[PDB]
Amino acid sequence: ARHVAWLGAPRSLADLVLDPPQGLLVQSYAPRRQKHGLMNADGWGAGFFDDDGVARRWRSDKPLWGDASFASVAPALRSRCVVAAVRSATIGMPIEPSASAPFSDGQWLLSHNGLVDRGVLPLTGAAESTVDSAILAALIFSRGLDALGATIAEVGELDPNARLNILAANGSRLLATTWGDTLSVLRRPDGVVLASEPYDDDPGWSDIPDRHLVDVRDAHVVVTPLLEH
Amino acid sequence: ARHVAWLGAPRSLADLVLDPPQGLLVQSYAPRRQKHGLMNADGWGAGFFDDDGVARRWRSDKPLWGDASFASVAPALRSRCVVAAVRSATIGMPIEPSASAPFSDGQWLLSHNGLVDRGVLPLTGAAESTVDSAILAALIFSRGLDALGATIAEVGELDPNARLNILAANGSRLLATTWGDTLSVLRRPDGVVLASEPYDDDPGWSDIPDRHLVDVRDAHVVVTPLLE
Amino acid sequence: ARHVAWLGAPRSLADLVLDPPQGLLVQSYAPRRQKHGLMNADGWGAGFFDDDGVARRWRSDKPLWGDASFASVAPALRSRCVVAAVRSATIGMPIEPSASAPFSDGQWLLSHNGLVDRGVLPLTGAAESTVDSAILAALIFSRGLDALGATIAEVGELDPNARLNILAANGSRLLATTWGDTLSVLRRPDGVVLASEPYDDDPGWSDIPDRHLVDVRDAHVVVTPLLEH
Amino acid sequence: ARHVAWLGAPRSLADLVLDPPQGLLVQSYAPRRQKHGLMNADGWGAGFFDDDGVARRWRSDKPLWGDASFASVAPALRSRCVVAAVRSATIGMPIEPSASAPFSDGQWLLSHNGLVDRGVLPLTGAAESTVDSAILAALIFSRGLDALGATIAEVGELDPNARLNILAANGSRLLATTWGDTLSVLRRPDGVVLASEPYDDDPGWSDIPDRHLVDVRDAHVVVTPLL
Ligand SMILES: C[N+](C)(C)[C@@H](Cc1c[nH]c([S@@](=O)C[C@H](NC(=O)CC[C@H]([NH3+])C(=O)O)C(=O)O)n1)C(=O)O
Ligand SMILES: C[N+](C)(C)[C@@H](Cc1c[nH]c([S@@](=O)C[C@H](NC(=O)CC[C@H]([NH3+])C(=O)O)C(=O)O)n1)C(=O)O
Ligand SMILES: C[N+](C)(C)[C@@H](Cc1c[nH]c([S@@](=O)C[C@H](NC(=O)CC[C@H]([NH3+])C(=O)O)C(=O)O)n1)C(=O)O
Ligand SMILES: C[N+](C)(C)[C@@H](Cc1c[nH]c([S@@](=O)C[C@H](NC(=O)CC[C@H]([NH3+])C(=O)O)C(=O)O)n1)C(=O)O
Repeated sequence: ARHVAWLGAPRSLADLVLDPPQGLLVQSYAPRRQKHGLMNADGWGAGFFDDDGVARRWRSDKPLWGDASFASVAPALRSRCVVAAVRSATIGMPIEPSASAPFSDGQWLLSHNGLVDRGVLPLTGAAESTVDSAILAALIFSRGLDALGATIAEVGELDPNARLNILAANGSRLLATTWGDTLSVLRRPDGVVLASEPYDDDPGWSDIPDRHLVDVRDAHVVVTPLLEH
Repeated sequence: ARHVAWLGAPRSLADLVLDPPQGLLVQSYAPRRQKHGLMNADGWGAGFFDDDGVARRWRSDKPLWGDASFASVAPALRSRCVVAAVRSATIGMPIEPSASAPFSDGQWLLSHNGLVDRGVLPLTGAAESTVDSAILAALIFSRGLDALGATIAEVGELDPNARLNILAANGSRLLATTWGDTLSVLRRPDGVVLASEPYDDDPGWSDIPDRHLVDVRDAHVVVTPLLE
Repeated sequence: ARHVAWLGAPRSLADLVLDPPQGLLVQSYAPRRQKHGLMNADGWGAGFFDDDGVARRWRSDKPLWGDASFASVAPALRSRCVVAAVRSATIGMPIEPSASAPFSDGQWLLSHNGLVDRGVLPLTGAAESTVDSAILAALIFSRGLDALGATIAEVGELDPNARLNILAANGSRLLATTWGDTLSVLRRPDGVVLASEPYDDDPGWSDIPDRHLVDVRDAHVVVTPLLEH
Repeated sequence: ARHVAWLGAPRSLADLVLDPPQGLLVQSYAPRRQKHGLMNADGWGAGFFDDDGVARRWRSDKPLWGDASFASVAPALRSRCVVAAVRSATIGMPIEPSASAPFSDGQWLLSHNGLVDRGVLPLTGAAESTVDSAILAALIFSRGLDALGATIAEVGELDPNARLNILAANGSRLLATTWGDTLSVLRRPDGVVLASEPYDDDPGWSDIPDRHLVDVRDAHVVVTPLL
């Protein structure tokens, strides 16, 4: 999987996801910094907050590059806060829009890049899908996003093989973790991007070190360490 | 099929298509004035013009009522000019979003409710799909929407069993034909609705007689007969 | 929802599902004895057991009537034991093949016609989907099909508003419950059909009364009541 | 696109398409001999002839690798004659099962790997989709498969940039053309495979030269240049 998020002045979904020369559209078939999986063709999702702060989501189980509707409509959807993703799944896992990030609890949008043993996670009746990312999202939402660092550090200890890159947003804040996969940040005059990988060659891109939490709010960017055992 | 169009002040796709008590969402499974087909569950589409006049379209091969993405996003999509439809197809016909109205030539959005023998229509290399409505749309676009009434009269004489209800828009105009199926008009304070059937029980709804052309601009509604 | 099952000498999926004049194909848009939902256009599924006893499944999130692939291929798929369904879901529920019956635990195929409050069911890590029927299937599989009648009575007391029509098969047995919806049986010389409603007007169809269990094995059809509350 | 065909003793769709270590399933995300397109994730199809000679088809607009239904059912579908394909399309082209090979006229199954300018082909009302492969399939069916070589030779001159790899079958015959893309043949004891590329490293695989017709029946493989 690859994901991208925006917090700042209104930006179109197309401008963030489709239009950049190495953005999510390109990453669906030719990602640059992806160690696990060749591509991200098992679905996609784009979530945003409208003027009234309502979380809205377009999700699909198809390759992003072939979605003519999104290509047509995305330029007309603008938001101060966006989380989008393209999905990669091991052969045999369920293909369904409910399994594509971003997940939502109504307040937060959330994407997971990685893998986790569902056996170490609590059972839940609140997940959007059966896929590991949805079970993990349910746990994260249950604990609260203010506790994201704790949740990820804990799950990372329960499953030493897990990769736990989270990217989340609530309309006025971004949260992310690096735990076994990539993330970069771009600070623009008008807002902040977090992305699995840079969507162009802007010299402003900087890479987030592994095992960190990123917290973006009030024009501040915090990159702070997570607990390791 | 059932379709609906809006021309007026900015209106959300949800407000036009999903929210009314008997609007297109409800018509996908329980239409009230549909003589042909039980439902409209073979796909859907919603086209609109953005602030720069660009025609944009969301189309699907699935039942409208089940599309969680559209239900979530439609309230955030607002436009002065919308054409939307829900598709019904006889069993065996191809199911694919390219076959769902509205069709487009970049300037005009167009929906067809009815049936026409592709055998009487010209062959084309410009259709979006193989289905009869797409072949008919290609013809209509080729003749130009200013000739819509004449084109429909022509096709109607070529295929006396054809039903040829067209609903089209270019961002500042609506055009529609009645030819064998239903159409109604609602004049609101802020714009005009044209629809296969009323989306509620507003007393302002009036029915368009069969074999007529409807022309809407700047909330002016002109209804004229088609050629005999 | 409507479902149908077969146990006997081999019959093709088309023969059971598509070809009868009032079979599952027709029921996807024009059911005859369906009190809840106008139609069954939210997906479909056909499960069968092959010659080696392996459970195989074709599932979809599309209306059965439009599925050109199934219409083409179904006549070539023959089995001694079949469970098939067409899905109907209330607006807003997840549309995905994993949510379409039949569900499977590898030994049993299972379809549910009705609805149940997921809040009264146990949490599980074994569900195929988040839909209520999948959570219910997980419970049924966990309790064992030999306890089906008792499990359904129990759930029926936990949720007095639930409808709990189950149809299940393991290659050599059918099991079914009536709990708020319809079921009929047809005894042919070559096997037994159980179905939500008759797929034709054969006078041989018999209706199963509500709140009963049906057990088909060794060419015997045994119908028994369920527990009192 | 990549395609594969079988003519011989009954073989399951899974055995031909899913199970080989470098078969169509793998080619959907990691083809080995494909110059055009990185993958074949824009749909798939598997056509076969049943015991009574009826042509049947399963087609999809999704990536082959993710189709749980096909993975489950394919081992139970056996046939003496199969044509299957995975589709690749440039970004923006219609995604729809009607556009996925194999196409059919009821007698013949047909797959096209390549590209052709629809502008040089006759208009048609008989195509299954609007995509160039479907327009070409319509022309080929119209002319008749007994004329496949002549039709492909003609279209290849009408459009000197066209790539026109056809793989077709009627239950008792395979026909194929090489015209700008790859094709290999494997002769097994129980039948013949034709494929865009070898599905394993069997030493029996041999490559068909470009601009040739391949005609398979009665376990004879006749390879001739196109006239
Ligand atoms: C289907 N295929 C195209 C072959 C995929 C197969 C694949 C293998 N590994 C991957 S990874 O990108 C996904 C992997 N995690 C998972 O598969 C678990 C499911 C994932 N959380 C999900 O959202 O489905 C990871 O991020 O480590 N994809 C590809 O190569 O992209
Ligand atoms: C698939 N099914 C649910 C059984 C349908 C079958 C059906 C029969 N007739 C209809 S009508 O709404 C469509 C009919 N026209 C066509 O089928 C030609 C194709 C149509 N123009 C289209 O856009 O696909 C018409 O408008 O007179 N649907 C239904 O009952 O709605
Ligand atoms: C979407 N729509 C076409 C409007 C449907 C809406 C509807 C209302 N009630 C029904 S019923 O067939 C389903 C209802 N149960 C549910 O919706 C729970 C989910 C169901 N178990 C499932 O498999 O999704 C029941 O069986 O009592 N469908 C229809 O009328 O068929
Ligand atoms: C969508 N994407 C994943 C980026 C594709 C883009 C792509 C570029 N070129 C190709 S090729 O495999 C298809 C190309 N022909 C066409 O695109 C015409 C349409 C094709 N006949 C079809 O059946 O759709 C060819 O065979 O030379 N795919 C990929 O890289 O596989």
